[PDB]
Amino acid sequence: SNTQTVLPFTGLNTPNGVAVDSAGTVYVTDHGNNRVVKLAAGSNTQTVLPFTGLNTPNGVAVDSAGTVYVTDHGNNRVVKLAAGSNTQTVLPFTGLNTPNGVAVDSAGTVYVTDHGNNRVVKLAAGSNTQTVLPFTGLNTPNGVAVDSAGTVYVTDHGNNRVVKLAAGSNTQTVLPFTGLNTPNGVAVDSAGTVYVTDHGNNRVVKLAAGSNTQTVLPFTGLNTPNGVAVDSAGTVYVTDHGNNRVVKLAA
Repeated sequence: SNTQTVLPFTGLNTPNGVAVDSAGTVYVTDHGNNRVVKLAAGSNTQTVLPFTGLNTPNGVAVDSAGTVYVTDHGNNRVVKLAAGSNTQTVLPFTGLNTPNGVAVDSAGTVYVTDHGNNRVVKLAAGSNTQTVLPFTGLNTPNGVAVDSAGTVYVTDHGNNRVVKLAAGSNTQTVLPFTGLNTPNGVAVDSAGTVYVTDHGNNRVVKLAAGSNTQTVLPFTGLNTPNGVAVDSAGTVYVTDHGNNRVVKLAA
């Protein structure tokens, strides 16, 4: 598709994170308003998720069960809410210093970029022991994504790069994006195509697996974009932070 749709969310203020579930429902961390909102596919009316005492959300992810995970700056913690539930659960991460990005894989393992500690941590479902991934030389990582193989992608914000940690061999590689300026969001689709919001350049770029070609997506008039997500149909969602809105572009 060649033209973006502005989603009918209302009253957004500096939205900074977006996730999309299998049903096409779109979840957004409305940072400026300290809440998480959601919009069902085809709906004109959002609802606000009942996270209690949420203070300044940084990122959001949703699993196959519709369970929503949100990183909280003010409370320095990660919380989740099962679909249809009223009562959040605080995930037992420890020693966080501003969780930022969050992703969840098919096994329901939760991955969080621990912004102030320059590290990425993961918690398997039902575990109390978190694991620090063998990333090296991260500087204020924010976005994180995980593909079907369990490869982990991190926007290394302080180093203007996006890094990849290959499952098993733990070999870390810098993805060959160019011209990035403070990337924040990262997403990866079923095909292994990596999408990054190039915040400092007001653009969203994608890189096919093992390619030396980056493609600028034809979004228009973005300002300080940050969160990005891709659904099963390759539709790309972007939180256009500076314009208080969310936009999408079908494939």
